[PDB]
Amino acid sequence: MEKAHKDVSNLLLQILDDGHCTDSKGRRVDFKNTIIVMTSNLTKNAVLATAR
Amino acid sequence: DELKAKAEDAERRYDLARAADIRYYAIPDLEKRLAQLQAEKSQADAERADGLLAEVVGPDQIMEVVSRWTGIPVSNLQRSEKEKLLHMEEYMKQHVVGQDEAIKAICDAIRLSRTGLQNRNRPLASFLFLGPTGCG
Amino acid sequence: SSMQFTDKATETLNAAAKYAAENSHVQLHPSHVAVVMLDEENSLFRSILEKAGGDVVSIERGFKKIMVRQPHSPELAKLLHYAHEHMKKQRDLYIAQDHLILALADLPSMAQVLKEGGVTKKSLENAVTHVRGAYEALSKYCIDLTELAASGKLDPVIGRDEIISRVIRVLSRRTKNNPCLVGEPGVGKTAIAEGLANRIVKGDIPSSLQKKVYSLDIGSLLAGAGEFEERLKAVLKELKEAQAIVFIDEIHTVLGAAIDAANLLKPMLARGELRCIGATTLTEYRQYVEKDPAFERRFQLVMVEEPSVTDTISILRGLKERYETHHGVRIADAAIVAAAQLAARYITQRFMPDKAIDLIDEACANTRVQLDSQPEAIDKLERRHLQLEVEATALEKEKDAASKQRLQEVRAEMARIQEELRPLKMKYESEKGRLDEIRNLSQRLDELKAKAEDAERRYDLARAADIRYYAIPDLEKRLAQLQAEKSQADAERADGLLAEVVGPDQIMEVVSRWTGIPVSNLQRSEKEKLLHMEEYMKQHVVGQDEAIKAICDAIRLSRTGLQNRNRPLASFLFLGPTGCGKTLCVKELAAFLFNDPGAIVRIDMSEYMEKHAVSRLGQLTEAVRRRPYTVVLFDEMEKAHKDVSNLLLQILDDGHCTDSKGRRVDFKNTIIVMTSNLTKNAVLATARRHFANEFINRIDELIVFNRLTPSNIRKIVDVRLKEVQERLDEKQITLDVDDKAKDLLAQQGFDPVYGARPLNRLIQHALLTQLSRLLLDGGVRPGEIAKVTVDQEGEIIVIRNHGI
Amino acid sequence: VGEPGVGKTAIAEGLANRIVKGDIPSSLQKKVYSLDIGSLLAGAGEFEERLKAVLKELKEAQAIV
Amino acid sequence: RPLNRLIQHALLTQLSRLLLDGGVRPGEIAKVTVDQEGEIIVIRNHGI
Ligand SMILES: Nc1ncnc2c1ncn2[C@@H]1O[C@H](COP(=O)(O)OP(=O)(O)O)[C@@H](O)[C@H]1O
Ligand SMILES: Nc1ncnc2c1ncn2[C@@H]1O[C@H](COP(=O)(O)OP(=O)(O)O)[C@@H](O)[C@H]1O
Ligand SMILES: Nc1ncnc2c1ncn2[C@@H]1O[C@H](COP(=O)(O)OP(=O)(O)O)[C@@H](O)[C@H]1O
Ligand SMILES: Nc1ncnc2c1ncn2[C@@H]1O[C@H](COP(=O)(O)OP(=O)(O)O)[C@@H](O)[C@H]1O
Repeated sequence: MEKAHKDVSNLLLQILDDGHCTDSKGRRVDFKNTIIVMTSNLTKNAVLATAR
Repeated sequence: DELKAKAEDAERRYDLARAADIRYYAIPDLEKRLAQLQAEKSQADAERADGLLAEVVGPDQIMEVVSRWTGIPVSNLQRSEKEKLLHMEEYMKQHVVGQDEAIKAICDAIRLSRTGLQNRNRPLASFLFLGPTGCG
Repeated sequence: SSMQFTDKATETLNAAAKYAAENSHVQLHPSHVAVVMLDEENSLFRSILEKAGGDVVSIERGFKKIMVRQPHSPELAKLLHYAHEHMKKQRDLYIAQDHLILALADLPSMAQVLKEGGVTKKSLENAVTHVRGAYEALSKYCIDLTELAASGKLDPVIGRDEIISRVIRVLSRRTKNNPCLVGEPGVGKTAIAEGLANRIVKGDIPSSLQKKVYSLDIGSLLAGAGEFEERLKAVLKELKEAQAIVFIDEIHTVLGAAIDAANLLKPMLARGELRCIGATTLTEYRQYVEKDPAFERRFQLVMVEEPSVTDTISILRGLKERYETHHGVRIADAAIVAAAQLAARYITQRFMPDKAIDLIDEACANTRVQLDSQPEAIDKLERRHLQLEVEATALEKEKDAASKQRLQEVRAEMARIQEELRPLKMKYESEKGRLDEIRNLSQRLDELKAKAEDAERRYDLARAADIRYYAIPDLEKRLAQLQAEKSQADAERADGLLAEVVGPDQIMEVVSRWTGIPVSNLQRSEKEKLLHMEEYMKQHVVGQDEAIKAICDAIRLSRTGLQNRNRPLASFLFLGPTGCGKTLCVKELAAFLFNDPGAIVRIDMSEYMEKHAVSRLGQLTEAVRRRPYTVVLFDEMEKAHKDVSNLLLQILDDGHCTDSKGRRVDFKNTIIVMTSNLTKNAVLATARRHFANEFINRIDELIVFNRLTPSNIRKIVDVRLKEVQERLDEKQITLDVDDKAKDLLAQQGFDPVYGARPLNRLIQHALLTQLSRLLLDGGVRPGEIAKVTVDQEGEIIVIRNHGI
Repeated sequence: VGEPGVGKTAIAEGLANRIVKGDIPSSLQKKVYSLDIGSLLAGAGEFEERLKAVLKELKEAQAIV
Repeated sequence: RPLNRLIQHALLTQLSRLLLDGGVRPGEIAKVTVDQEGEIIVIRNHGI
């Protein structure tokens, strides 16, 4: 989750706030039971400061 | 079940005297007899030390069909919810050995959003795996 | 049975009697029908006879000699009887001009002239086969608006006096005599032409205009096949010889295109032999009218502006009686004003008055179900009595020692419910036939008012004299008596007072359902919100005492009337370091003034920094049109170029932005907030140098944030821990924190070099972490007051009382 | 509005149970009818004559479909 | 430039507060004088 622009970054922000995304067909899938995990690569104090 | 289906037609066919005989006499009499036979049958299960079982449809019967279609045994589904989150940090350390400070932080965000300490508008947990790869 | 004749076939016998009246005649002979058909433009009686041969001149001269020998004719009665008997014989095709040929061939008096002229009887069979395969076409393919307007079957038009009067001036001109109601799908376009037809019968139109109004149906002309040319040319021919104005709904779909249909309307509108009234959308108006220079020469731009909140109230007063008849309810006067004010401040689906009528239709329909299907206040007592009555009867038939004791407890609770259910059940049975009678007595009076007005307008003072003077005055006493006895009986039940009269509380229920805003937030007026605004912001945002007062000083000056209507609500420019209260202050603004935290759009400058994305500020223009009361947040304003600030200059100066589709979005009631991370005197002068000298002067308040003081840290932990206890009130768990634990977390999380972000993370990784640990093993049980104090080694720990 | 599988046929079937019972307002009684498209195409303009007769019977009787 | 902001942050600020609670009724004459402290204040003409 680092090889993309800013289109998919702003779409995933509303999931962590409202809890559901706006579907193109017209649905509101509630993400209250779906965990969100990511994988990237950006002692341990200087590593997390790069991804910020 | 026959009197239950016939009682629905009484409220539609405009029958006040007919509905007063089913919704006030047929239902109570048919429910007391069914509940009486269930209590007398359960008393004979302990007087023989091997009574007729395999009749109470519950967690032991619903989980058996799912276990055959998927593959996960029934013993992995009959566990309590309040007991799985306590031993969750100890089960992940069996195969993954080396990240003693990372596995403990995983259960900190899951056990907090399931006890009312987190807003319901947010998902379960939000993680961000960083650092070099190959750790797990 | 009954026969059905078209308007063209009906006027055929009338036109034949007019020609015979000048030649001194007392009866109408069927031979006069063939004479009228031979004097029309592109008639069908001549082309059909040409295929079979014969001599039409010998037949035409033979029919003219029969009418001279004449002294309802007895021979005409046989023609009307044959049209009714042979109306169920052949196959398809109704009645028209070609079907009347076979009716004249069956008459013995007309068959002798045909046989002696040329075309015999056998030639008429093969002649009508090859040709096979308001007037005539104005009845099935068109709908006359003046007919439904004079018959009392049209909704009143109130509030369009400034638009209808302008269309009359356009039709009276020599050139550009084709009005086009250019507007939007929601401001009203078809109802505008409805009021013009009302002034035609009354006589309010000038003498220069005497035409009619015909609604051209687009879907009716496309019924079937190829064969579209025979249906379109028939409508234009009937409108030329009759001189009438046709109305075309959505002209962008029929004029400008699959099957070519706009080519038949260009020569008619150019020679002045046709007058059309357009009503399309401005979006498609610039692609079908302004594109062709020949269309602009005949069409005139007529703008349709959406009415304000003052005219919308008068619009609902006209359609108030229409809903009081169908719904059978009483609409109060206070619900009309509140409907026009709540239709543009919370929900927005169309425009005025379209977005205001649905609130009255939905509110009046909710009372229909809540009264005939037993109200909730009455059904609640019946459901509780049904569960106790079925249980008491089961214990009476069972003789047991434990059944007699349980029956006494059920009977004690059954007598209390039955004491209050009988006065409500017996009253509901009497009000069932009385409330349904009001709707039955109102729908009949509505139809009598329509038939009474139709007779007075069609010169018939013999039928309407028994309706307005007898059928109506004798029925208003019974309808008013049932409405007075019903309102008095509702007060005796002490419940369901707002279940039959649509009032202010009834309109707020529909708005609260179509969004999610609680009812308690709807009753709060706009005047009381500006008074208790400073006390609400201090409860969530502390430390910035000089910034909260500056926000209210820029909003109160725009609502009273001390500033011109050329700027939005309040333009802000937040500065200071990060983590000082730039994002939380924006979220708290919409939760009090807008009553919608989710209505805050976020347009980041990470993707709109390029010059190609400047025109999409458009995506931002279209987004704010759907939701008027929105919060536009400008994050990372320091990274924006000069093209962004130049586009927002016309918004704060003219009050609106130039839309790409020619629309106009109102930017008067829209807040303008920004976010930037640029002692306090040199910080403010830095932001004024990067931007232009004019953009910084237009901004009202220039709030400059500062770092958090150590004295305000103690207040942060007092209001942050309160939200944790509020989320645990559902489990009956009281969270109490002593003064010792409130001072340890305040001296460790103090980090002014970054903001208040590491502040709450230290509490969650210590206080909130160990609190959820005891909620799974058996430490803290739902129903015990928890205690959090400081231990002996200095660590936030939760005091437990139960083991594992 | 819904995907073919969420339950749309039972909505019209459950509404007919409340019509005969009396849960609907007596001032405006409706009747539920099922317009099957398979029986209308059993002949052959046959479809234009069979469908027009069904819609006429619903306007003079005040009922849904 | 500071003159346009001084008349709004002193004379127009206290004037808008009286128009929201009941200080200046529509139909009276507003009087703005200088008090003994030294600040442009808006004197109301209505009881609290
Ligand atoms: N404790 C372990 N024992 C054995 N294999 C492991 C262990 N931890 C990680 N691995 C292996 O290392 C690999 C890491 O793959 P990874 O880089 O995560 O793939 P991706 O980049 O597609 O997510 C896995 O395929 C896994 O098999
Ligand atoms: N003066 C008025 N009084 C009552 N209703 C009006 C008035 N003006 C417009 N309307 C309503 O606005 C609606 C406009 O409908 P129409 O022009 O067909 O499409 P659109 O809703 O897209 O404009 C009409 O249904 C009418 O009831
Ligand atoms: N006045 C305040 N008192 C206590 N906490 C605050 C205050 N203002 C902001 N916060 C905290 O700051 C967080 C939001 O920070 P944010 O405004 O996004 O920082 P930035 O302005 O750097 O973007 C919130 O979680 C809130 O708890
Ligand atoms: N009494 C009922 N209770 C619950 N679900 C029902 C009931 N009656 C019908 N359904 C559901 O409605 C669905 C109807 O399916 P079907 O008629 O095939 O297509 P559609 O879902 O489009 O109507 C069924 O899948 C069934 O599960």
